[PDB]
Amino acid sequence: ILGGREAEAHARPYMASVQLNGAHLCGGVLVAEQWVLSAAHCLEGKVQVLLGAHSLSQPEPSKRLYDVLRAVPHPDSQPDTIDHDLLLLQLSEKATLGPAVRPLPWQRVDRDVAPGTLCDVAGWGIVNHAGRRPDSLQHVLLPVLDRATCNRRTHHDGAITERLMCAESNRRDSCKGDSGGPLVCGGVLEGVVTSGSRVCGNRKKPGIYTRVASYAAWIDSVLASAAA
Ligand SMILES: NCc1cccc(-c2cccc(C(=O)N[C@H]3CCCc4ccccc43)c2)c1
Repeated sequence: ILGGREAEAHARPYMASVQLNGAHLCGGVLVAEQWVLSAAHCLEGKVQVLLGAHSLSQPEPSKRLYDVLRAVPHPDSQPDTIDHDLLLLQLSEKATLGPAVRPLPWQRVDRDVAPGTLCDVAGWGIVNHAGRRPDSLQHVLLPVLDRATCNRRTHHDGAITERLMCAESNRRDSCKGDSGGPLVCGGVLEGVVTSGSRVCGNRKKPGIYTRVASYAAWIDSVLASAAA
């Protein structure tokens, strides 16, 4: 997260660190007891999910590391597009829920968030252009950018479909290692960070977030199959 501030420890109990070979790779969102939503591109080694965390390194009573039983990318995702960039991770077991570990309700009403609304995006991604990595979770409030603006040639040139939303990227933004994490509006998950342009913090290249409401059937069906 660029231009943000330290999160309150454990105040966003859905926040997950998706880890590869023991190192923070991408954010994720706990969406049910045994499932974390993240971004497919992140998994383009040993994948694990750290729940209950604030600091990546320091001892905390709620911190618990989970192995991943199955990684389920969206079936229409592809390495060369930004579309359908969602990933469902099934934990080795049901997470131990508590004040610090709780799923986040996600939006099922398929309607755009009003442009200009500030939504909250959190992560352990880089915090400056030098690539410095934070030990503790950061977050930032970003304004939703209207799709008609975001699709202009100078910005994302038509790539913002109805299943995507944009937020302003003027200095404040999501960045490397934030993909997969949440864009939360009014307390409900609206977006999942995707990497868009690799450029962060440049107003000319807004942040892109996958709209969860567009993917309700997929999430419901993956979870229902596993529950059979
Ligand atoms: N849209 C934003 C965003 C959101 C999620 C993931 C990323 C993302 C994912 C993978 C790598 C990179 C990357 O290395 N960016 C570098 C180089 C370009 C210019 C630039 C400017 C500022 C800071 C970093 C960088 C970024 C970017």
